[PDB]
Amino acid sequence: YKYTVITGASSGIGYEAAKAFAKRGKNLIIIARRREKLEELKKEILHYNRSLKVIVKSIDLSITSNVYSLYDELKNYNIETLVNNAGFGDYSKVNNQNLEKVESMLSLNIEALVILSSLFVRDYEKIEGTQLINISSAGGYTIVPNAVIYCATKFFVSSFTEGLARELIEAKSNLKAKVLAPAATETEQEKFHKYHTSKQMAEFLIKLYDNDYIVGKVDRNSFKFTLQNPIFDYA
Amino acid sequence: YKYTVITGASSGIGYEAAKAFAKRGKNLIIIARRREKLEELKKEILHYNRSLKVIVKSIDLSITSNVYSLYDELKNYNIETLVNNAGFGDYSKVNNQNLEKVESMLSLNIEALVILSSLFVRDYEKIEGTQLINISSAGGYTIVPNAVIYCATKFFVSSFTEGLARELIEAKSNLKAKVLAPAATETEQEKFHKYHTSKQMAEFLIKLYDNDYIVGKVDRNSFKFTLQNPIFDYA
Ligand SMILES: NC(=O)c1ccc[n+]([C@@H]2O[C@H](COP(=O)([O-])OP(=O)(O)OC[C@H]3O[C@@H](n4cnc5c(N)ncnc54)[C@H](OP(=O)(O)O)[C@@H]3O)[C@@H](O)[C@H]2O)c1
Ligand SMILES: NC(=O)c1ccc[n+]([C@@H]2O[C@H](COP(=O)([O-])OP(=O)(O)OC[C@H]3O[C@@H](n4cnc5c(N)ncnc54)[C@H](OP(=O)(O)O)[C@@H]3O)[C@@H](O)[C@H]2O)c1
Repeated sequence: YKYTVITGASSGIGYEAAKAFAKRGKNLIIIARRREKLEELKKEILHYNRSLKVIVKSIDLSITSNVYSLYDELKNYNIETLVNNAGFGDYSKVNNQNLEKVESMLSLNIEALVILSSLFVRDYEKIEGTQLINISSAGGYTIVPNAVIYCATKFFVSSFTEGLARELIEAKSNLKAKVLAPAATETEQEKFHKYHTSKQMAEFLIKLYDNDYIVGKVDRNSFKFTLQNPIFDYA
Repeated sequence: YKYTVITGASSGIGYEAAKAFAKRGKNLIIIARRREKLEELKKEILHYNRSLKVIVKSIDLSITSNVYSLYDELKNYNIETLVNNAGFGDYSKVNNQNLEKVESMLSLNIEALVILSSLFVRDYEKIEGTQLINISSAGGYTIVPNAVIYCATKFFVSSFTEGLARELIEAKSNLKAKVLAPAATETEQEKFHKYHTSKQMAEFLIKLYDNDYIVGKVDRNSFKFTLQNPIFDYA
């Protein structure tokens, strides 16, 4: 059996992504801190399709050692798709920002994502049908006032993922890497401002998965979702 | 007594930057792991100008708690300029990259720089004459094959620093933030390929310090150094 691994599966995009992959008949490994929420999701998925396998892994990915330990626990499973979706944003002027929150953004949005991505590439680069999908942000391509550090973490995610995707293509690897860049969603007034629901964003994630473009990005102004080629300059 | 604080001062750009600021009459706080190298630099500086105050701080900035401990010690001094120059690079394909090296790159190139930058902004944003200079890379604006993770760390540094610089301007803060983006230097056959020496880069750093532009960048193709406005898209 093959598995789709989703971090940040207890709420938001990751929760709806788990449901979307389940509707496609995928076995799932769902990871987040809130164990009860993950168990709730598992029950919903199995009530929908009793034949699926769903593995719950409650773990804090902001601790480096937990990232490596999670990956080693996953070695007993054939991973078809890894979605690095867990992440955190904190909006503030830099001068009075809570630096412990900053540390969290760095550990989760950058470190956990790059380590899990790199371990997955190491082991699965040559395996047919594999996909790595990293969740960035439209703010990983445009700096947004009051989100300077958060945006910088997403510039990391976008540039890392584009670079890796192009490296894999140049190497003729079987594994593909792709980046999803949501704009405003319900997890961030609603009467006057455009946003996507988490369910809509999971649908866009499936579209990215199903197509052969590296970038799936929501324009921050028009809210149109577009599949497109890498955005950043490349040597 | 005011001080210019330079991380990564034991060799390379930071070493030459220390000498350049000493020639401008600045007292210095010089930081790196190799205490003996910092002590040698101090002796070279005082041979030139015996009246300068030069404080040696040997510390490993890849350890989070050390970054905060260092900043606490720096509270004993009036900091005029902070230069976040300590950094390193590792060139590899992702699939076989040393992840210990990756962790160190993340900790030093991103975490130490963002923490020290943010603490400095908190305390000095309203203090006339202060400057924060972060050392990125031309690879923080162009992704370079075989340097995917390194480039992503520098995309972080560039986007963080541009965002912060614009935030300070919008807030009418006295503190200025700027980013230096070197291309190839001697720290990275030779007779066919252009590069800047560390001394030349330190001269470009002084030019950035002296002028009214946020970005000082070496074009990867022409090796021309240009002072310019922020490069990344901004909302
Ligand atoms: N405009 C934007 O930039 C934008 C908008 C929407 C989404 N996004 C991105 O999309 C991703 C999903 O976000 P979302 O909107 O769905 O928000 P969300 O509802 O807050 O989901 C975040 C997920 O990550 C989990 N997680 C958080 N911290 C964790 C930790 N230390 N260890 C393990 N898991 C952790 C959270 O669950 P637990 O608390 O149970 O651990 C949750 O399942 C994120 O990368 C976010 O940055 C970006
Ligand atoms: N084209 C490019 O991308 C490019 C080219 C050149 C330079 N740069 C950037 O310029 C900066 C300076 O680099 P450089 O060329 O001058 O290289 P370098 O000669 O290797 O200098 C690096 C400095 O950082 C120090 N340092 C390294 N690790 C440290 C740690 N854990 N804790 C504290 N200090 C540490 C090193 O001294 P110790 O070993 O004594 O700690 C040294 O003083 C870096 O940010 C680098 O990324 C970029």
